[PDB]
Amino acid sequence: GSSGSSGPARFTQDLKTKEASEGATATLQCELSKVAPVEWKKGPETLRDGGRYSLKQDGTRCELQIHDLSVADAGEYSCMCGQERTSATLTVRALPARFTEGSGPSSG
Repeated sequence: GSSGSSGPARFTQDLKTKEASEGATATLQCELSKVAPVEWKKGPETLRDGGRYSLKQDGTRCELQIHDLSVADAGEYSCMCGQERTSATLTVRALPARFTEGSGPSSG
């Protein structure tokens, strides 16, 4: 086919996310047509590596991380790469209101 020809990188594998609990750390994975600089986004605003966000680029793949997860973080993370773009709704489980008491083992 056609390979030897300059051009922008386009997503190949729809970006996906995982479901973690509050305080935990999420991990999103996404593939690309080729090694190209992308930019993660959490809405009408732009994000960046450093602070409370970790974005690693493994060749044609990008692994995003969100330390200290939260119920307010659960939204829609979009990633812009060249001309194409994708998004994935992150799942954040809210902590349990109360801590189950449990039960005691019966006796003979």
